[PDB]
Amino acid sequence: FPDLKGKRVLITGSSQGIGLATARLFARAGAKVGLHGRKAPANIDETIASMRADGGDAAFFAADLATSEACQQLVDEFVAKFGGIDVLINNAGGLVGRKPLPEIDDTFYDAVMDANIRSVVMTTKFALPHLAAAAKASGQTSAVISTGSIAGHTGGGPGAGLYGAAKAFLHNVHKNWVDFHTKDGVRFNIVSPGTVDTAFHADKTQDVRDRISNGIPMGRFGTAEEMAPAFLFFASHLASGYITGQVLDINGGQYKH
Amino acid sequence: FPDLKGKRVLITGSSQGIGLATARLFARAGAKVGLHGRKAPANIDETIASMRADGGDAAFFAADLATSEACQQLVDEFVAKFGGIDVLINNAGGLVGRKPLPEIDDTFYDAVMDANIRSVVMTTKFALPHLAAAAKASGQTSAVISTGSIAGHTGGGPGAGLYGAAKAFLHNVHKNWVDFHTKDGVRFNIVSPGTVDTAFHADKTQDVRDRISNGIPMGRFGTAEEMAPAFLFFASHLASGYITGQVLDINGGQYKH
Amino acid sequence: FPDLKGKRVLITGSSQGIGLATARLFARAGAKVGLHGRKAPANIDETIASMRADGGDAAFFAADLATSEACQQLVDEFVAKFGGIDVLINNAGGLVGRKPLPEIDDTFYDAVMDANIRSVVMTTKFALPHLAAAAKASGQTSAVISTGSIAGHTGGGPGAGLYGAAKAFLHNVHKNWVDFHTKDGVRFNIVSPGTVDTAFHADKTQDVRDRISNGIPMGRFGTAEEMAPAFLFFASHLASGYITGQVLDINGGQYKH
Amino acid sequence: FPDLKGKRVLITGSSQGIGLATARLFARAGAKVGLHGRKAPANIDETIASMRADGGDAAFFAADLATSEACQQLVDEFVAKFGGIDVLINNAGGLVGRKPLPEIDDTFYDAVMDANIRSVVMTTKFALPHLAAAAKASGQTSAVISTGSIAGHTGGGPGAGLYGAAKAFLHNVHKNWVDFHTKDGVRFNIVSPGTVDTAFHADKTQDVRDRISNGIPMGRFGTAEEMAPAFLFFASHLASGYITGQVLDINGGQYKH
Ligand SMILES: NC(=O)c1ccc[n+]([C@@H]2O[C@H](COP(=O)([O-])OP(=O)(O)OC[C@H]3O[C@@H](n4cnc5c(N)ncnc54)[C@H](OP(=O)(O)O)[C@@H]3O)[C@@H](O)[C@H]2O)c1
Ligand SMILES: NC(=O)c1ccc[n+]([C@@H]2O[C@H](COP(=O)([O-])OP(=O)(O)OC[C@H]3O[C@@H](n4cnc5c(N)ncnc54)[C@H](OP(=O)(O)O)[C@@H]3O)[C@@H](O)[C@H]2O)c1
Ligand SMILES: NC(=O)c1ccc[n+]([C@@H]2O[C@H](COP(=O)([O-])OP(=O)(O)OC[C@H]3O[C@@H](n4cnc5c(N)ncnc54)[C@H](OP(=O)(O)O)[C@@H]3O)[C@@H](O)[C@H]2O)c1
Ligand SMILES: NC(=O)c1ccc[n+]([C@@H]2O[C@H](COP(=O)([O-])OP(=O)(O)OC[C@H]3O[C@@H](n4cnc5c(N)ncnc54)[C@H](OP(=O)(O)O)[C@@H]3O)[C@@H](O)[C@H]2O)c1
Repeated sequence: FPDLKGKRVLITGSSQGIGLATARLFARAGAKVGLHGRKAPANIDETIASMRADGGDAAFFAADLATSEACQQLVDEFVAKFGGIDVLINNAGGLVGRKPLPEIDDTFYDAVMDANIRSVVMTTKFALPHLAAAAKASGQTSAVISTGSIAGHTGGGPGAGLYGAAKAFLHNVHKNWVDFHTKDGVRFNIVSPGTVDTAFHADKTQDVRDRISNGIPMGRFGTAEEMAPAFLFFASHLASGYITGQVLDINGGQYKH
Repeated sequence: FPDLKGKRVLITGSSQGIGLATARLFARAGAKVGLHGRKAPANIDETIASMRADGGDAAFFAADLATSEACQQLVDEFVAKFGGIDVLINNAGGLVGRKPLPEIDDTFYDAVMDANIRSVVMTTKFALPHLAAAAKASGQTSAVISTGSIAGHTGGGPGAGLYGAAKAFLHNVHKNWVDFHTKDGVRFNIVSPGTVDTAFHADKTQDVRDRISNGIPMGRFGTAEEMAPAFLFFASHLASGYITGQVLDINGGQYKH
Repeated sequence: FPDLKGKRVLITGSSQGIGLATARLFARAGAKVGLHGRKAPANIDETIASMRADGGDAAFFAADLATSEACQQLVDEFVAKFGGIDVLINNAGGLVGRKPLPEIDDTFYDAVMDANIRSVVMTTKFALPHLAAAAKASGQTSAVISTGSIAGHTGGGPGAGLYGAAKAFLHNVHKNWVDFHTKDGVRFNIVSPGTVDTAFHADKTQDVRDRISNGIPMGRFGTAEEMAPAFLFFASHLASGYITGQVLDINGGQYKH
Repeated sequence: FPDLKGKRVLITGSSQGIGLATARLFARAGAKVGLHGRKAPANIDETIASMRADGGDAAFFAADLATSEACQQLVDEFVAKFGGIDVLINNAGGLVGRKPLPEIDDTFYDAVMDANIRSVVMTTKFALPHLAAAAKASGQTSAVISTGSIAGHTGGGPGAGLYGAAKAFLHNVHKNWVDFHTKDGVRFNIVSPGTVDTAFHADKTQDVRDRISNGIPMGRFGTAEEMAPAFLFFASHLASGYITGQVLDINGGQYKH
């Protein structure tokens, strides 16, 4: 999408997996990309070099987004480096762990809820004034894209009740954000991955992987690369200017939304 | 519903509104009802007397369910009083306040999320072994019924982004609970009120109420009493023994689920 | 439900299965029931006698509802017999046959679409003035309840693409009916069975049945009797007076709606 | 998307409106486009010239898709012209007319159902062997994209009950098609317009247009041009290769799916 050249794109949880594949694609489109994780990954500067060689720009920011303080600092550091924000991608998140209902204590509850919900709510909040300002300047829309999940539709797997429901929370809160912040020139959409071959599912044996694939019409897990184009699509005003408040599931037909 | 006579029914947030109307109906059906709120209503003993006159029993327990410890204590007190639990109704909840996204800070976030999510997760967790034991003893199912919202479908109203999304969270977490606790003899279902004439909407002026009613095919707010039968329906093994993991919206056609 | 005594209840496809189980329950509640099928069951008079012994009344009408003329005639005959209509249950329907997409020709298409859609649309159309008149006379609501399907959510099974989509059609058309006929005093709701042990699934071998049951949290097919109480619930103004435009899935957790 | 160059794209109902805008964009991507309507529009050869000058190719085919014979002939003529099919877009359809439930006769019913359902089912059926053959040859996927509607979610408007439910039927039938034809190398997705400024809404007065816009967060109708990129996205194997069985609503936030 030609209108992504020069766009300032902050992608949380882009140190690996879906976020990283997505960041790579934005850089190829000429975007200025904020790479993010809890820790700087090894060879982060190689990644930055690849992204620059593809015609974009990149910088890494470390933050554990479970606290609002880290969310505000991430936004501030990103704006300090690139001068504003056109696109926020709330992709940071994960299972944290697996605990069945009888085992859910406050510590685990807090960990899952902070990683998956507080992170998105607060990072979006802090980014919002910047996204709105960029929209006003261009006369076109800025974009928030959050990563959902198949689990936000049908429920979390074993020990993952809080995770699935946290994703359902995101699917819903976007609806409120559309209703009252469309007037700020910001579109909100969600990419909802199914079962994707990343670190997220690395613990699964081939036997478990085969059983899941049996319930997927395409008969396989997705790749991180198969998630990325949807993010660019939702980020592009030319592509999706009249699209807001939607969830797009990418899952080989596993769940039909 | 003849199989409700003698059933031990804990109803959170039954000190007033929908929870109270529901409690009154369970008592008419001969159930032993746990009444609950943050504070005792000024005429709680008259409510209890009326429920007993109607052929049931009642006892009041005060607890702020925003903390796990309070949820555990409520369940323990209820079990000490009536000897077990057959039905848990997770009805405690509310807006807490109205704050737009820019004004959503940690303290407010925590308040809404604890009141609406942690309360349900923890009360259900602590009630579960009792519910499972009652099901095993009877060879029939126990029931968890949680109060959702139209907002859990379409998003929270102004300043209610977290509230709407918290209800979406409940709608989703029930799906995980069904998948892995159906084997424990417990059915999980949701009653999802639309716009209902309780203290929840007491702050709405006449013109605002009428604006909302314009989007309701039945042309009016619902009553607390119009919510109550669905709760008894989901609680009754005879009525709904093969029904679990469902959300039933009661809203005069305002949202069609 | 005490307000069902004397109610005039036309139940299409009540000669067997879910419709029959439902009819029996209405008669136990004291309703006057219109029994219906394409052919009289070999022991229809014994069914009628049992319904009368239970405190209700019943009369059988034969009609193939694939044509509008037959739908009009059924409604007229029912009205001639019982003097009006308080509740219409659109339960007649079925697969007709199983043909994969490449084998879906005009004749098969017409057969499935007429049996499952035209039947519902036209029977409801012809019943509507009577339902409206009954509501006007009582000052309470009349009820239309249509039988949907899990398939109307997730898609038809092998060779059943048109059937699943026909049920989706029903789920949707009710929404239009609510928007513009709530003012006529009629509530429209749907009972959506999952996998139920009737003639509908009589062609399924034991290994196919247990394979489906593996995807059902309750681990078994439902019974016709487990469907029936929901129909009475939706028919009862006292029970569901503020409920309209809803779909209630009865499926042991197989699909969570 | 670079992988759309040379692709053979049959777009039903592309003589005007959304279908036409979509066709124009495919031609700009270098695709070979089958333009279609009931009648050759005036200046159709100018349109073909514009599309060729943009680096694509085009030919027009006349067919009323209400009959299976016309659907087969359209597919045959398209394949005769371009040698195969890579992408089918089922965009032909419309209200036909507005008749409230009491006014729905067989002729009107048949008209709406044939135009909106039989057309899609039969055209897809006839295209399927070609789409499958093209997928086998390339080793990638072919695409079917059907035009849905906001009405397929929330119901048809005044006199449009059958139209809304016909769109709901399409949303559902695609699910069956995914389940059993993903193995044929074909992906099926839906673009679901909200309120778009085409001939579809040309009858609406300024007053009515303003009141509808009030329920749209973006505060305006969409344009045909705002629908087009989503079709290209769903047609591109590179963009959406792991996406199948999805509905994407394009409606300025009017309905949040
Ligand atoms: N994979 C799937 O099948 C699937 C399905 C549905 C949804 N998702 C969602 O997809 C998104 C990306 O996950 P993935 O599959 O790409 O797995 P991944 O490889 O583990 O990536 C997760 C990313 O989130 C970051 N992150 C996690 N917790 C964080 C925290 N508290 N603060 C800041 N950053 C944090 C991680 O940073 P570090 O490098 O510091 O750990 C990492 O960059 C997640 O939101 C996940 O919920 C994945
Ligand atoms: N009314 C509607 O239109 C509507 C619509 C959708 C959903 N709902 C839901 O329906 C449920 C009942 O509310 P209502 O409409 O009947 O309003 P209500 O009159 O305010 O009742 C709410 C009940 O929840 C209790 N509660 C609130 N916060 C609590 C806490 N932190 N800990 C323990 N108990 C708490 C209240 O006790 P106290 O009075 O002692 O604080 C009260 O008994 C709520 O979950 C609400 O979210 C209502
Ligand atoms: N069983 C399940 O798992 C399941 C699941 C989802 C939905 N459903 C729906 O449940 C409803 C009842 O079916 P069931 O399971 O009870 O199976 P059933 O025993 O085959 O009952 C179907 C009833 O519909 C009548 N019928 C069929 N075609 C008709 C026509 N063209 N005109 C008039 N009446 C017609 C049948 O009459 P005759 O016997 O005289 O032909 C019979 O009374 C159907 O709408 C079905 O689609 C069933
Ligand atoms: N506009 C909206 O707001 C909106 C919203 C939701 C869904 N849609 C859907 O969008 C699609 C395109 O409509 P539009 O808005 O672009 O309106 P449009 O300008 O009227 O386009 C409709 C197209 O469908 C063709 N068509 C209609 N009936 C046909 C038939 N029986 N056989 C063959 N072709 C037929 C028409 O051909 P002719 O030129 O021969 O008439 C025309 O090319 C339709 O499926 C409509 O249901 C539109």
